[PDB]
Amino acid sequence: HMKVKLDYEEVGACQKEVLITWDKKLLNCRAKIRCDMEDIHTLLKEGVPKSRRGEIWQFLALQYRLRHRLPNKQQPPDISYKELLKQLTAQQHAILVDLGRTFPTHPYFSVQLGPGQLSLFNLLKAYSLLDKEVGYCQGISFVAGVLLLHMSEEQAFEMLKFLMYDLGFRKQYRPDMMSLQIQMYQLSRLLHDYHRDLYNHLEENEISPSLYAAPWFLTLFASQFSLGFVARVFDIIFLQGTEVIFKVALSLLSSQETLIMECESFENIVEFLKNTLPDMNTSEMEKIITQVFEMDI
Repeated sequence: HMKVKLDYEEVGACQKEVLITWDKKLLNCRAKIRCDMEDIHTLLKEGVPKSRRGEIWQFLALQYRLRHRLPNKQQPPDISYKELLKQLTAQQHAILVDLGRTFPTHPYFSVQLGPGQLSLFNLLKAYSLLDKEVGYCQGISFVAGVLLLHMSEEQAFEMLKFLMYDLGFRKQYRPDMMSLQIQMYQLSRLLHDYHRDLYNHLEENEISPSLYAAPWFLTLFASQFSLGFVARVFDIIFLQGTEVIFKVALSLLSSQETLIMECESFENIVEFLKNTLPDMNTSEMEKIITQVFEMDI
């Protein structure tokens, strides 16, 4: 279906040249070894075509998969996607009742219990079984959604596993919320060490990251921002890792940070960062994306 699938905004904004280069790389043999980082990094920087963005991500994954390897202990049990779906999931209710809410205005996922909602269910179902500890959490679907949107159901389950396990994302989604509390603090400390004034203004009005970033993290910005935007953030998620999140959050806060300031009450501030800050216009996104690219820590 791809066509209707990849039907969305853009941000990527590829120029033919870039489209060719990528085309070359992705075919210059596929099971090689660490093609030079700076190129894929720069390529990723100059632009990723939505038509191939599907392959690219998987590709990137491959590389990271050679340049790293998981310790067989934290490795995800060995079970076929197919044979993973042959069991019953404890999280039915919860999964179903969320199928409609994930990317609802999107063609693919619009139709009531249609093909889209269907696949998005299997993914969420299956993963619920495999990673039994995490099971199903409100959001992991946006992840699984965005993935489903750029590749076969089966392929998507593959990346999902990678993302969650390899690139270690399944962390935050664990039940004790212990890792989430720490990612939060880290974003807090991060603001402080770079955007003091902005940090102080938020610390004064007792605005803890948890009030405005949990969503960002848990849905990787999908639950609030443009898919096309979320699609870029994903390009670097497949490259750099469990942190592009911070870079984005950081970058984004200080992108329009010229504006919280004005607001004095949480009600005014909060309702701006959560309901206004995300309604950007390409021009402001084109930059924040790139700033995250060359944003260094």
